[PDB]
Amino acid sequence: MPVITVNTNVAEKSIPVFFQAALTNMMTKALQKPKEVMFVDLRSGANIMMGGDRNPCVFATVECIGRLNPTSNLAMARDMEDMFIEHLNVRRERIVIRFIPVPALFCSFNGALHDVSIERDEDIISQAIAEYLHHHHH
Amino acid sequence: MPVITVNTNVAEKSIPVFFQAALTNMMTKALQKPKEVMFVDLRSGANIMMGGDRNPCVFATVECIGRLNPTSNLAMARDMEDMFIEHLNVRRERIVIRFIPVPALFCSFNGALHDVSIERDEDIISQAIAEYLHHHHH
Amino acid sequence: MPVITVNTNVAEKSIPVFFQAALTNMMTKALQKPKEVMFVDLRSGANIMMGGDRNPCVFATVECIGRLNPTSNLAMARDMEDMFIEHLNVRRERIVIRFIPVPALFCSFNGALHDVSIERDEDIISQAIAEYLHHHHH
Ligand SMILES: [Cl-]
Repeated sequence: MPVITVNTNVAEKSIPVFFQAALTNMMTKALQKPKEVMFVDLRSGANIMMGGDRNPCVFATVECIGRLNPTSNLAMARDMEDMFIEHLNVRRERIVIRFIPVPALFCSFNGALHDVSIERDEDIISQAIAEYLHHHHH
Repeated sequence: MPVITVNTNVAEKSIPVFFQAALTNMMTKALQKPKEVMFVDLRSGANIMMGGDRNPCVFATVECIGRLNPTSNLAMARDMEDMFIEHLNVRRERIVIRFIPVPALFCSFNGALHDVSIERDEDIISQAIAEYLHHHHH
Repeated sequence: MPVITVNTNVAEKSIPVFFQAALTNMMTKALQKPKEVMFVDLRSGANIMMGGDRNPCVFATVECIGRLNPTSNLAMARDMEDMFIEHLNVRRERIVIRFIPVPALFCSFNGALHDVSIERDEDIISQAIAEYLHHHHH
């Protein structure tokens, strides 16, 4: 699924040419999905304002089929936040990320819908079961 | 309701001047709603990347009050996809469309909310019943 | 939470320099949240078309943690609408606002998630109870 969208007022000319590629590789591992279907939409130098002022501020969204829940959400947000403060030089008291759960049958990749089984993170549970066996009875 | 949003890295200068009007008329019929309330937001030459590369790639969204479900979703996605490959010259293994169901009482067109009855596709069922009668007992 | 996003084809050069600050202060009071965490993303001179024509048209979204419901939604929409007609010189039969309810544990502000209690508007009920007592038994 994944679609990481970053709206910031930070001007593109102040953005490391390798930011979208770093974020791409970070969220590919984070959401445990193929790198081939990971979008990163940078909206740099956006006419965005937060709190009525115009400092380094960011509003990011993560669209994902499954993977998203309170425990993982917070983890990802922290990582995205840390990656914004250091590379976009924003703040952390000026960053809001919204995680958007996407129904599998409401999302069309390559002339087909998604598997509802992945929306229920069933591929991870089955990995959980696999790794269990290995180092719980070889 | 309808709001078709297309984020592509394809430069506006390579976009048929009649693309937004074609897509507009396609999705007006598809979602069975007035053409007057159909938005098409083209975000051409967007700083969007998919898979860490920068080929012809697309992330479209369809915001609709009702109409949206697994069977119609897939149909629309296919049509939108076909309309992107030929007019935006993207790919099909580089297109992801997200269908977003919109609550009728969470969407304000012209100083009023929407009818919850349309969110439940009750105008189509009633059309279904009408056409039934016609060619099932004149 | 709040994130007010305005996509209009109205050119930035025709937008009062104080529009985003007016809308910011309006929706800060409306959604009863700190002004510090209110985003306004203006997408002026957007390649957006509605009805297949290119008049003054607007598609706004309100992302909020709680606050949003049929009675308040309509109120806000009316106010936003009135603020678009007069300052963006759009129409009112050319404005659609979508209110998006945001799960508190699916939204990360400043290295933490949001309080689920605010998503249930429990801070307002408690204010309701407080003010009740005052002018119902001093
Ligand atoms: Cl959404």
